[PDB]
Amino acid sequence: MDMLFAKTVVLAASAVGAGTAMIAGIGPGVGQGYAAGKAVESVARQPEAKGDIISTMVLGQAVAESTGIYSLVIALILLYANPFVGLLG
Amino acid sequence: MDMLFAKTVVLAASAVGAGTAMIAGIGPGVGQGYAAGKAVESVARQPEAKGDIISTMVLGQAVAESTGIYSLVIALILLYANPFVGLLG
Amino acid sequence: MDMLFAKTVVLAASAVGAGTAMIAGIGPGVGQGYAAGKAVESVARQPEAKGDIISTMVLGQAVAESTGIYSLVIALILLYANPFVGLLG
Amino acid sequence: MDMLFAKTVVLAASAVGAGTAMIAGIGPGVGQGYAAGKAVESVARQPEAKGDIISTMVLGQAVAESTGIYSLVIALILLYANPFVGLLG
Amino acid sequence: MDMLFAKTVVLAASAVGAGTAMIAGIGPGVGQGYAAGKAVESVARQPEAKGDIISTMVLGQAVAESTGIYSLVIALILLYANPFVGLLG
Amino acid sequence: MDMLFAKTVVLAASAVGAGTAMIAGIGPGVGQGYAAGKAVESVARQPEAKGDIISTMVLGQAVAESTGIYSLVIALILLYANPFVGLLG
Amino acid sequence: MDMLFAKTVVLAASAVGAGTAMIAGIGPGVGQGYAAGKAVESVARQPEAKGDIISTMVLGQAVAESTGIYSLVIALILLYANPFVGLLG
Amino acid sequence: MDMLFAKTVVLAASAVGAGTAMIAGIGPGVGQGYAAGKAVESVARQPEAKGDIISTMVLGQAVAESTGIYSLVIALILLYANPFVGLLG
Amino acid sequence: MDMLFAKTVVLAASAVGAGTAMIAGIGPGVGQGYAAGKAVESVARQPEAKGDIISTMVLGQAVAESTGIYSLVIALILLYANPFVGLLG
Amino acid sequence: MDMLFAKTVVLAASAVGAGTAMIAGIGPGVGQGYAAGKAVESVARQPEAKGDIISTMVLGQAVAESTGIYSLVIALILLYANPFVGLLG
Amino acid sequence: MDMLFAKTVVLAASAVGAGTAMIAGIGPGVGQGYAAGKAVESVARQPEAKGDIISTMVLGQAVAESTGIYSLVIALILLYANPFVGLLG
Ligand SMILES: CCCCCCCCCO
Ligand SMILES: CCCCCCCCCO
Ligand SMILES: CCCCCCCCCO
Ligand SMILES: CCCCCCCCCO
Ligand SMILES: CCCCCCCCCO
Ligand SMILES: CCCCCCCCCO
Ligand SMILES: CCCCCCCCCO
Ligand SMILES: CCCCCCCCCO
Ligand SMILES: CCCCCCCCCO
Ligand SMILES: CCCCCCCCCO
Ligand SMILES: CCCCCCCCCO
Ligand code: NA
Ligand code: NA
Ligand code: NA
Ligand code: NA
Ligand code: NA
Ligand code: NA
Ligand code: NA
Ligand code: NA
Ligand code: NA
Ligand code: NA
Ligand code: NA
Repeated sequence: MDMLFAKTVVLAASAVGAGTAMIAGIGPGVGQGYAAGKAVESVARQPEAKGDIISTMVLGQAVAESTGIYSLVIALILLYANPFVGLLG
Repeated sequence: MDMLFAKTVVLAASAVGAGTAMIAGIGPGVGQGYAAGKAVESVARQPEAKGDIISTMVLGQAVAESTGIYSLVIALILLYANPFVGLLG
Repeated sequence: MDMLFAKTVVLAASAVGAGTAMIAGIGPGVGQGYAAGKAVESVARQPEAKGDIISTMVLGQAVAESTGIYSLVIALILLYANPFVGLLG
Repeated sequence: MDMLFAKTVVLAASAVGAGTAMIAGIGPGVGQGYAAGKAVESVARQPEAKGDIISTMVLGQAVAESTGIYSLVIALILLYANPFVGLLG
Repeated sequence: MDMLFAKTVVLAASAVGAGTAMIAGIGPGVGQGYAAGKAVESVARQPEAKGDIISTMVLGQAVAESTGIYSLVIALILLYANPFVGLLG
Repeated sequence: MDMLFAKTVVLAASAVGAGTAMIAGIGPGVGQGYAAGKAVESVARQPEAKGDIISTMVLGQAVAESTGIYSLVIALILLYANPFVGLLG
Repeated sequence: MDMLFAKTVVLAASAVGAGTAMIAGIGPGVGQGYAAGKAVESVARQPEAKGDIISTMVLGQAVAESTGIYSLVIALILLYANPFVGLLG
Repeated sequence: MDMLFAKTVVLAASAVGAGTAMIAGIGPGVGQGYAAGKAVESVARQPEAKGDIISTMVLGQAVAESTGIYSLVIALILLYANPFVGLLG
Repeated sequence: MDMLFAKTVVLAASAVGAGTAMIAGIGPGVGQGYAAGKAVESVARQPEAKGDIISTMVLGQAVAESTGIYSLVIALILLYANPFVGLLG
Repeated sequence: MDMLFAKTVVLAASAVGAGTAMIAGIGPGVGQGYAAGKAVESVARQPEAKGDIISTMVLGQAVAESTGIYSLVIALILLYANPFVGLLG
Repeated sequence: MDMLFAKTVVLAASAVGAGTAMIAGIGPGVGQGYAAGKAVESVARQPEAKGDIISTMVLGQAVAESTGIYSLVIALILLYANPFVGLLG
């Protein structure tokens, strides 16, 4: 095998892998949406607690965001800092 | 392998990868719909809090939108700013 | 590889990619249905709040529609404004 | 590659893509069913609001139907107005 | 490529595409079951509203059935009125 | 290509397609289970309404069964009345 | 193609198809579990209605079992009464 | 094709098929967990009905277990009583 | 085909099959977490029923664990007691 | 086939298999998050039961963690103690 | 097979495997979002228990984070400490 062929299938597999990793984004979208719903329900019934409601929503949502970020990082490594091309040959 | 062949499989893999990434869009759809439902339930029962209900719904939904945007960005990079073609040869 | 072969696998991959992106449509379907259910429950309870109920339902649903639209746009780019065929050769 | 071979894999890919896009139909099925359940619960407890209940159910369901329609349109384009065969050669 | 080979892979891809489209049937199954459950709960508590309960259940369920039908139609087109075989050659 | 080869890949694709279509069976299982749960909860509270509860459960479940039947029909067509083998040659 | 090769790929495809069909088993598992939960909750509050609770649970669960059985039947046909081997040559 | 090659792909497909069938195990896991949760909630509130609660939980869970068992049986047939190897020739 | 080639694809397929079977682990994770949540809610309200709450949680969870174990067993058979290698030639 | 080729496809299949097994991680994430939500709701309402709430949350979550661990173990066996390479030849 | 070819398919398989493992991220996103929702609802109703609410939310979420981390670790091993390349030859 020549080097152009080797890079070609390793990068092609990286494109597939990166796209697949992003499927994780489903999670934070569902979970954070739920938290948003509860915040909406709570500010209506407790206008006074708006400060706590929104800061608590944002903290909890930030935690729920993390695996979305992990997948994004894995995809950006595969696209822009690919660790396989350097191991070839 | 010649350069046309190399670009061909790297770009083909990119098309698949980009479409696969967009599957993440399921998430924000579900979550934001839920938040919308709670907003509807809350403005009915408390017309007096319409301002807070809608601003809270939009803030929380915007957070839930983020992984949908990440996947969109990954797909648009693969289609219009593909980082693999330049690494070839 | 000749140019006809190159276009053939890039476009074939684009057909698969476009179909795959549309899977995101599951999300808005679920979420918006939920918002619709809450709107139904609310207009039964408070017929006078019908204006706010329906305008709030539509606003929240529109937000939940966005990732469905993103996938539609990605699929239409792949079918009718394909960015790969021009990069070939 | 000859033209018959090129059309063959582009169309075969289109058949797979079209079937895959239809997976989105899961969404509206779930969401609209939920809305239906809420309408059933509401007309039982408020026979008087039947008109508003059913018109609100239909409006909200119609919105939830849209990504099902998008996938149907993408599938019908791939089967009956295929945009790839004309780009070949 | 000869015509028998071309028809063979286009039809094989159509078989896969048709089966894949039918995955959408999950949706109406879930949603309509939910509507059924609410109808059961409502006739028990409101025997007097049985007429409205059942007519409303059927209307709402019919709407939720549609994407199941779309997928069935796409599958039957691929099996019995295949649009690709005629484009070959 | 000879005729035995053509039948072989068309039928193999049909086996995969048929199995894939049956995935829809998830739907009715979930939805009808829910309706069953509501029927159980309702006969316990209101033993008198047992007739209406069970007839309403069966009607609603039957509707939810339909996409499971559609998939079964598509799979049985592919196995026992395959429409592709006759189109070959 | 010789007959041994033809049987080999048709049966291999059948093995994959049969395993894939069994994925439907997810559905009845979820739905029937739910019905079981409601039966547990109901016999605790209303020990008297135990007879109706359990007979209603079993009836509704049996209905929810059906698509599980359909997939099982499709898989057993593919394994023990395979309809493709006889169509070959 | 020689007999060793034929057995090789039929068995390889069987390994994939068996693994795929086990995906059904998701279902009973979800459903039975739900039933367990309801049993916990019920014995806390009704220590007196512990006998009925646990016997009802086990009966209902057993029913929900069945499609998990079906998939297990299909996988064990493919691994230890494979019906395809004997049909080869 | 030589024996090394035959073992290679049968074992490779076994690796894929074993990984696929483990997907079932999703189920017990969801269901048992639910039971855990109900146990938490119940010991808070009813500290005196702690004994029954925890023993009931563990029994019900153990049942929900079973399909997780089945998949583990299938995966360990494929890795450490593979039944296909011995059937080859 | 030479030994390098045999190890190559067996290990490549192992990488795919290991990645696939990790999909089970979805389950514990969902379930344990639910248990966490109930613990939060319970300590707010019953600060005095904090000890029991947290110990019960951890016990129940640990049980829900198990299939996540099983998949991790299968993946680490495939990566670091691969049982297939030794069976080759 | 030469060493460049062996490394190429083992690494390509590793890219796919790593992306697939990240699909687990869905789980913690859903579950932690739910816990966040409950924390929002609880601080609104009970501002004085803010300390316990947030510390309990973070503890429970951390537990739910673990399988997200496991998948991340498996993906980073495959990308930056790949255990297969060293086993080759
Ligand atoms: C998932 C990896 C895709 C790589 C395909 C390479 C095909 C090259 C054929 O010569
Ligand atoms: C899924 C990755 C698509 C790569 C297609 C490459 C096919 C080239 C065959 O010559
Ligand atoms: C998965 C993307 C489609 C792959 C197209 C390859 C067809 C060309 C085979 O020579
Ligand atoms: C996923 C679309 C399949 C396209 C495969 C075409 C293969 C042609 C074989 O000559
Ligand atoms: C789903 C598409 C199947 C295509 C099978 C092509 C077989 C090529 C054999 O020459
Ligand atoms: C995925 C659909 C089955 C493809 C059957 C192709 C078998 C032909 C190999 O020569
Ligand atoms: C799902 C497709 C299984 C059929 C594989 C055919 C293998 C033949 C290789 O020559
Ligand atoms: C799904 C299992 C298919 C096994 C394909 C065997 C390929 C052998 C190539 O000569
Ligand atoms: C599903 C397991 C794939 C097995 C691939 C065998 C390919 C051997 C190449 O000579
Ligand atoms: C999914 C299993 C990966 C097997 C890849 C083996 C490729 C060998 C072709 O030269
Ligand atoms: C998913 C693993 C992809 C297989 C990489 C090897 C195929 C390209 C070399 O022919
Ligand atoms: Na997180
Ligand atoms: Na987000
Ligand atoms: Na959106
Ligand atoms: Na919509
Ligand atoms: Na519809
Ligand atoms: Na139906
Ligand atoms: Na059924
Ligand atoms: Na069952
Ligand atoms: Na079980
Ligand atoms: Na467990
Ligand atoms: Na965890």
